[PDB]
Amino acid sequence: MTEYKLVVVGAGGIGKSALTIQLIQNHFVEDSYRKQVVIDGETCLLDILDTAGQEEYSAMRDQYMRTGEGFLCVFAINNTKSFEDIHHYREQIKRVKDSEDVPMVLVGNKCDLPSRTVDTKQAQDLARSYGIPFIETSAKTRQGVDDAFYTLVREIRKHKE
Ligand SMILES: Nc1nc2c(ncn2[C@@H]2O[C@H](COP(=O)(O)OP(=O)(O)O)[C@@H](O)[C@H]2O)c(=O)[nH]1
Repeated sequence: MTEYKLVVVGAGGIGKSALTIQLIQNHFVEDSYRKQVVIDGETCLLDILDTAGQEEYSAMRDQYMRTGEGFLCVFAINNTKSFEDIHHYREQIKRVKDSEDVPMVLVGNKCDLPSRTVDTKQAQDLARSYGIPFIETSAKTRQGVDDAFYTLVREIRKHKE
């Protein structure tokens, strides 16, 4: 069965770990988290890299990102800076994968909160500009979490063929 190495990138404190845990362990409270799932009727293995890789010095951080086959570009809907930083994380991913068409999904996390400084339309527009999907998620309530990772797998599959 096919394995998909997935990388979750974005500003600190936005729920990248919480999203991964919600997907793997189904609750909200070393190198990788692995989980077998059925996507589009096909059994596959998700290999989600631990985000501690984002703490590495630059050369080793590039190596960690070069390893991913698809990327969740995550921001939090109550964190303007994290949304601004999407641009900078997408440019880093393109540089390290040496490609302008990397499988990616834009994820707006913490949609359970009332404090929303980044509007849905802002994010939808950005994802349209990039030509990638946009998913709203809450790692707390689990809204959209499966949808986010499954959509990324579907994007990888289309990229292959
Ligand atoms: N309300 C809410 N809090 C969240 C959500 N996801 C993460 N958090 C909280 O945001 C903080 C940062 O989460 P964390 O997973 O460490 O972020 P990371 O630094 O991007 O890995 C923690 O206090 C989480 O409980 C979410 O969807 N909703």
